[PDB]
Amino acid sequence: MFNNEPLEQIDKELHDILADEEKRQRETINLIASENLTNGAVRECLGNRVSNKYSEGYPKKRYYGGNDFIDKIEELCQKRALEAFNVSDEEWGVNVQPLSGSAANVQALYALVGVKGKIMGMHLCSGGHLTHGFFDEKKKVSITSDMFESKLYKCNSQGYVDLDAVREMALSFKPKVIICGYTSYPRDIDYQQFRQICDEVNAYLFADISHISSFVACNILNNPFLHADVVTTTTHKILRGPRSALIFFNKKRNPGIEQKINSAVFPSFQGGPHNNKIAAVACQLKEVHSPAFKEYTQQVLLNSKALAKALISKQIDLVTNGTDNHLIVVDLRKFSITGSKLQETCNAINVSLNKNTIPSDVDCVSPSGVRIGTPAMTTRGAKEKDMEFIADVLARAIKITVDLQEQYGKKLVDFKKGLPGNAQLQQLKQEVVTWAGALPFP
Amino acid sequence: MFNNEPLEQIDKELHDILADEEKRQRETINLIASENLTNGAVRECLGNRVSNKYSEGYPKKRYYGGNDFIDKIEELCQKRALEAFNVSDEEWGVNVQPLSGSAANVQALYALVGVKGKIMGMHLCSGGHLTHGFFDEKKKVSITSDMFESKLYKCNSQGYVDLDAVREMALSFKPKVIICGYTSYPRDIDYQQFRQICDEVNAYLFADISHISSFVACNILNNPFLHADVVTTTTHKILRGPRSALIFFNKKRNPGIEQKINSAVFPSFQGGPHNNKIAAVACQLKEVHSPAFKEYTQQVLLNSKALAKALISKQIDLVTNGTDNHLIVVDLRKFSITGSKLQETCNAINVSLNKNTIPSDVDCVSPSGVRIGTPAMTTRGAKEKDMEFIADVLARAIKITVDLQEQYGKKLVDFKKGLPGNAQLQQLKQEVVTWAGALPFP
Ligand SMILES: COCc1ccc(-c2cc(C#N)cc([C@@]3(C(C)C)C(C#N)=C(N)Oc4n[nH]c(C)c43)c2)s1
Ligand SMILES: COCc1ccc(-c2cc(C#N)cc([C@@]3(C(C)C)C(C#N)=C(N)Oc4n[nH]c(C)c43)c2)s1
Ligand SMILES: Cc1ncc(COP(=O)(O)O)c(CNCC(=O)O)c1O
Ligand SMILES: Cc1ncc(COP(=O)(O)O)c(CNCC(=O)O)c1O
Ligand SMILES: [Cl-]
Repeated sequence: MFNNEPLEQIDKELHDILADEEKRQRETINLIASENLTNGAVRECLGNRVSNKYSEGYPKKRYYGGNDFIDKIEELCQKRALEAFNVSDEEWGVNVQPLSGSAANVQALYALVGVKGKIMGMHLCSGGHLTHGFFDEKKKVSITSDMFESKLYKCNSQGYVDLDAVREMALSFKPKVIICGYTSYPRDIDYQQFRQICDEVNAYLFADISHISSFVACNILNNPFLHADVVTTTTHKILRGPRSALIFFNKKRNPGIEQKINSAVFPSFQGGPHNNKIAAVACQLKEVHSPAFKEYTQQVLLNSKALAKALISKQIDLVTNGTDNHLIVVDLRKFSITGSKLQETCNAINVSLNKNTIPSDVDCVSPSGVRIGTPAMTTRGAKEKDMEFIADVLARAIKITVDLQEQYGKKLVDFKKGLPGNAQLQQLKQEVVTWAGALPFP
Repeated sequence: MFNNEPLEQIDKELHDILADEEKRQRETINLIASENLTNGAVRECLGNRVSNKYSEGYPKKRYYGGNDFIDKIEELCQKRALEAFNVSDEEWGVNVQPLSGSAANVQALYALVGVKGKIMGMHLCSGGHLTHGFFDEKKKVSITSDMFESKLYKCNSQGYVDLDAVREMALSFKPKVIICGYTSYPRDIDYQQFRQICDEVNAYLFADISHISSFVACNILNNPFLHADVVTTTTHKILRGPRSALIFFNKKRNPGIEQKINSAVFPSFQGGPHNNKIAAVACQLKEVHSPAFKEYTQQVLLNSKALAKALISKQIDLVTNGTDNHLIVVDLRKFSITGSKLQETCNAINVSLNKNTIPSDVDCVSPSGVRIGTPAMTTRGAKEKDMEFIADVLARAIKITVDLQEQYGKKLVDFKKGLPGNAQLQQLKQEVVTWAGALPFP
C-alpha cells in the first residue's frame, strides 16, 4: 500500500532541483575547507533500508527485537574507527552514534562536565568552533556557552595559538575541560603542551579533529591520541565519509569514561541511532586505513602548500603566512574588501568558498578574510600544477571585487547589483566551468 | 583520486550484513509502533549528493557560497510541511533542520524556557518520551531533566491521562511548558483541555505528535494545531519519511517565536544541516498530502482496531482495553511473564516488537508489557482479516513463553537457553516467514 515509482516520476519538481544541484557541483571549483565528495559506496549505504530500524541502546543491549544484523553493523564501525586511528580497543573506546559534529561535541562535553560545568575553548574569530563554548557580549550564541560556563582564548596578532594565554587563563578560570582542534586554523597543534596545561589544573584534554582527521589517521600531522582524554571528529570533511560524528575516549587514562560518554549520547541526548549513517561511516573507515587514502591525504597537503605558495607569489596575504594542513585563510585587508563580497563574487563564477574572520576582526558579519581548502579538489584529481590556476582565478575574483566596489560602493546590496551580466565574471565562470566540468566526479 | 567500485565490490563484508538485514526485514512481522518502510524515492534522496553541501544558516542567509539549489530544497520542504498539516504560512512556521526527534524536542524546549527552565511531561512508565523531562530517583536520565527542571505526570491505573493531576501539578509547579503527545499512548489527546491548563498558568503548550503525525495531518484524530504553541514530530514513524524531525511554531499566538526556534536549532545546537534528510522529508510530505496516503492512514487505524479486537477475543488484556490509533499495549500480568521474555521469543519467530511498561510497573529493565503497532504491516498491504493471524501468532508466542519459563526459569539468561532449536518456535517462525516473505516490500 505504497507508491514505488522512482524519484523522477514520483516527484519531478524535487528531482529537477537535485539534478540542478548535481550539475552546479560538477561545475564548481569547490574550495570549502569542510566539504568533500562521497563515493557511490557511501551513498549506497545512506540510501539503504538499514535506516528502517529503531535500535535504541547499544549492541547486545537494545530496546527492540530484530537488531541482530544492526549489532554487527554497529560493532564493525567501532572496530574500523579504532583501527583507522591506530588505537588499541583495549585502551580507547568509541561511540559511533552522534548524528553530527555539533551533537557529538555537546554530548562529550556534558559527559565530562555536566550542566553549569566549566569549559575552555578557542574563540570563533580566532578559528574555534561554535561548539567550543562560543558567545559574544550580547548573547550566549552556542548552547556550549549556556549549559556550560565557558571562557575563550584568542590567538595572537600573528594568528597562532598563544599557549601562554591558554595557561594564564586555565590557572585563573580552573576549567574541567580545555578544547583544542579547530574549524579554521591553518596550523598544527602542540597537543603535548595542551596536556601539560590540563594536568596542572586537573582538566580533561579535548581534541576536536574534524578538520584534520585524515592527517591524524595517516600519521601526517600531530597525533592527539597520544595525549588526549577525548577525541571528536566529524566524518563528512577531510575523512570523506557521510555526515556523522565520532567520540573517542581514553579508557586507560579515565576508568568509567566509557559509560559516561555512552550514557551522554544515549539516553541523555539522542534516541534512535541513524543506522544508514553508521553503515556509511563503516564503509569509509575501511578506505581510511588503506595506503591509497594516505596518498590522497598527502596530495591534500601537497595541494594546500602549493596553493599557499602561488597565492603568496601573487601578493595575497595569508594568516600565519602559510599552512600546515588542508586550509588557508586569506587576509583581504590590503585590498580594502570584505570576505562577504568575495564570497558573492566567487559564487557568481562557480567558486565555492566562505567568508572567515581574521585575528584583527571585530565583525562576525563583515569579516576581512575568506577560508579555502583543498580536500574536495584533491578528491577530484587536482594536483600542485592545478593550484596556480585556482590561485589565478581567486586573484582575478579579488580584482573584479575591487572594481565592483569602486563602481557600486561599499554596501553589500549595492555591490551585488554589479554581478549579473558583468563581462569579466561571465568570462571567468565559463573559464571555471570548462576546467571543473572535465574533472573526475564521484 | 577516489574509489568508484560499487558497495558489493568495495566492501563485501558490509554488503553481506546489509543484504542479511534486507532479508530479515522482508521476512519479519514488524509490530514496532515507531517503525515504517520508506519507498525508493525517499531512499534516492537520502542517497543524493545534496549531502555534500555545507549550508549553515537559513535559505538566503547562508554562511557559504553555492547554496542556490539548497535554498530551493529547504523552502519547498517548509512549504510542503505547512501544507501537509493544513496550516497557513502566515500563522504557522516550521524548522526542517532538526536531525531527529530527540534533538528537535531539546531544541524546541530550550527556545521556550532556556537553561534551568521549568517543563512538564508525561512519565516514561506512563507512555511519555525520554525528551519529556524524564528522570529516575537515582539519575537525571534525560538532559531534559537536567538542563531543565522537570516534573512528571502519571496516568491513572486505567492508563488514561489524568487531567486533574495535570492541573494540580501545573498550579503548584508553575512550569513554562507542558508537553502532551506521546511515545506509547494508545489513546487520543484532549489538546483543548491542555490549552485551558496552560492558559491558567501562563505555560506554553507543546504537542509532540511523532507517533500520531499522519492521523493529525489526514484529520482522522484531534488536531493539536488548533491549540498548541509548538508542534514537534519525527518523520520516520507513521509519516513514513526518513529519520528527521520538524518543529512547528504558532507565530500568531507568539510573535518573535520564529527567531527563538530558528536560533535554537542554529546556531545554539546544530551546525551544518543534513540536506539529504531535507530532500527526503520534502519528497514524503508531497505524498502525505495526497488522498491516497489518507487511505493508508485509515488502514492503519482499521488494522489497529481489528488487532485490538482479535487480541481481546483471545483473552489478552490491553491497556485502556483498546486503541484510538496505530498502537496497542498488551498487559502480560495474567500470564506471569515479562515483556523482555516476550521480546526474545518474538525475535526468535521473526516478530519484531518491544517491551513496554504498564501503569502498575515500577521496573524499567523488566516491564509487564509489549507495545505493538500497525503502520509497517499496513504499509506492506496487510488488512483487517490479516490481523487475526498476527493476533494468533502473538497468542502462540505468549503460550510458548509460559512453557519456556516453566522449564528453564524466571531468570532472563536461563530463559534464552530454551529458544534455539525449539520445535514449536521453528514451526512458528516458518509460518511467519512464509506469509511475511510474500508481502509487498518497498
Ligand atoms: C548569529 O551568531 C553569530 C555567529 C554565528 C556564526 C558565525 C560565523 C561567522 C563567520 C563569518 N564571517 C564565520 C563563521 C565560521 C566559518 C567557518 C563559516 C567560523 C569562522 N570564521 C568559525 N571559526 O567557526 C564556525 N562554525 N560555524 C560557522 C558557520 C563558522 C561563523 S557568527
Ligand atoms: C537508562 O535507564 C532508564 C531508561 C532508558 C530507556 C528506558 C526504557 C525502558 C523501556 C522498557 N521496558 C521502554 C522504553 C520506551 C519504549 C518505546 C522502548 C518507552 C516505554 N515504555 C517509552 N515510554 O519511551 C521511550 N523512549 N525511548 C525508549 C527506548 C522508550 C524506555 S528506561
Ligand atoms: C572543528 C569542528 N567541529 C564540529 C563541527 C560541527 O559539525 P556539524 O556541522 O556536522 O555539526 C564543525 C563544522 N565546521 C564548519 C566548517 O568548517 O565549515 C567544525 O569545524
Ligand atoms: C513521542 C516521541 N518523540 C520523540 C522521539 C525521538 O525520536 P528520535 O529517536 O528520532 O530521536 C520518539 C522516539 N520513539 C521511540 C519509539 O516509540 O520507539 C517518540 O516516540
Ligand atoms: Cl542521513
